[PDB]
Amino acid sequence: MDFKAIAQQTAQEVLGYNRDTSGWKVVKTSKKITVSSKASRKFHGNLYRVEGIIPESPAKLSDFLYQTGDRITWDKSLQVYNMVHRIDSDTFICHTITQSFAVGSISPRDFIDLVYIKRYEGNMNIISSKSVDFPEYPPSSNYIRGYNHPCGFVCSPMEENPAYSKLVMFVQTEMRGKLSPSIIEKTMPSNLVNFILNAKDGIKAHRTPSRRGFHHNSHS
Repeated sequence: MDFKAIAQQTAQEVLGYNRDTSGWKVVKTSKKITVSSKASRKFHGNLYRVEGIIPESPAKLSDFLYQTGDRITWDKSLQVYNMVHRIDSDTFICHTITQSFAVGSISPRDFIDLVYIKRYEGNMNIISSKSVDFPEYPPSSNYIRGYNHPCGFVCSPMEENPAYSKLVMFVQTEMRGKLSPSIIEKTMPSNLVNFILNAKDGIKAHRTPSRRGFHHNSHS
């Protein structure tokens, strides 16, 4: 193992932050979501963890953000997914073109996150993700391989398990491009809620007959 080694650890590392709730500060809350800024550690900044309960089963949650089959199709900040080098059946690497731009101070990014999908028995169905510097894909200046250090995306069965699920995501992005403190204050908090919005909308895109607005071919 190799990709698994770091990711398999990174799963419980990012999840390790789901169970490490302190030393941070909510930067962004609405009425069901909670972005809390702590520390990136793998970057001279801070990490952002968003937390929202989506009234659905963690199954449909892990059904929408799964990989390349609708994730980027019905989303708002997603563009293109390319399955670069999958290590096993639960350890992938994503070439994800993202639209994570704060209106104008940011250009679209290329996310090469090595991603490990883990199901903690009725506890969490997380996809971990590490912006991994693997040779199967080099980015460009038009698309900046976003350095999303060992982050992830955990979906936790709540007390109402199939009825309500705990969507919690962490990211300690490097923003190695030309952004300023206040841009990043916009880029991370607003993107995490938006990853939950994709969840709110993608979940009902899956659940509700809201496929009448079929945006892009889900499976091409």
